[PDB]
Amino acid sequence: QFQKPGDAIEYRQSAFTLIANHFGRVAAMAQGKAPFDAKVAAENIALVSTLSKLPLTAFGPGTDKGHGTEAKPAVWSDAAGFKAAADKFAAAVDKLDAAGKTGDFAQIKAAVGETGGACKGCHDKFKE
Amino acid sequence: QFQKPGDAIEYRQSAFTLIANHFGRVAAMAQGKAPFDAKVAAENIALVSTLSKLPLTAFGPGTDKGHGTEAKPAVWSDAAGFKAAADKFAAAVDKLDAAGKTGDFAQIKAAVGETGGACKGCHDKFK
Ligand code: HEC
Ligand code: HEC
Repeated sequence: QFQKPGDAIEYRQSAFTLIANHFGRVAAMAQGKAPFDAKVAAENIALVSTLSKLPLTAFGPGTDKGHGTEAKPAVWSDAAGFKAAADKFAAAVDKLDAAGKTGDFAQIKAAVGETGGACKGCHDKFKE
Repeated sequence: QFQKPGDAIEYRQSAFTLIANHFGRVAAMAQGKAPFDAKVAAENIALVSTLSKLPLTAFGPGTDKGHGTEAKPAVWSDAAGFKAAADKFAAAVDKLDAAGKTGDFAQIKAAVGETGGACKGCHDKFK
């Protein structure tokens, strides 16, 4: 529930910020930049999964301008494309969740690559 | 985690924004502004509980700059005070979490009050 458009914009931005931080902690392990700790990786993946379900709920009508938004007009004019990019992300996060459950480093690394590609694919089309 | 101190600031601000939104949904039910739905209340309480564990991890040394911030210097120069305020909040959130699991309206409402008091108590001294 968002009382003004500014509230939706600040909410989605906030959720993306937290997603990026926790995802990046997992990515650092996967990329061989930090030691691997499966329990910590799982905890951060679980947070990414919970958070991933939030921002894309906050792109309602009239939330396209102001408040520092970087959402492109295509988010609303190509709503089906935006939903497809969101569904691609959700599917990738499902794989990341599965990987966190198994603890399998190779499966985590694969899911990190796939998930990262879903972030970039949506940004390329929908984010300034 | 935080590469730059600005990353900590943006992180804690972001967590607080999400906490306020989801807590506000529970509060609206406690105040009788929205019909009570124990399942939905429990979902929002669960999110508040998860999120509540995040922002207070992002007030490390040197994070009074690197991005715009409303954190008062006392966060760092009255660290015991800030910790007491954080612990009061965590205790209240613990009760909120328990209340969400019972689905008892009265227990949720009481924990909403205690939790909101903890938000305000910290802000009065530190924001
Ligand atoms: C579309 C389906 C997206 C997916 C998948 C991801 N992001 Fe994104 N992001 C998207 C938009 C339209 C915006 C702009 C939001 C606005 O209104 O301004 C963003 C923004 C971000 C940000 C910036 C937050 C800020 O500066 O306040 C970050 C850090 C970010 N996104 C990260 C991110 C990551 C790591 C993702 C995958 C794990 C990801 N996003 C997915 C659209 C979409
Ligand atoms: C101290 C122990 C705090 C408790 C408990 C709560 N908050 Fe707070 N909050 C605190 C600080 C020091 C700041 C400033 C952070 C900064 O670096 O700027 C905040 C900020 C907020 C915000 C604003 C976020 C923004 O505009 O980007 C909100 C919406 C907020 N806090 C809400 C909030 C709620 C609802 C709380 C209880 C459920 C709560 N905070 C607790 C310190 C503390």
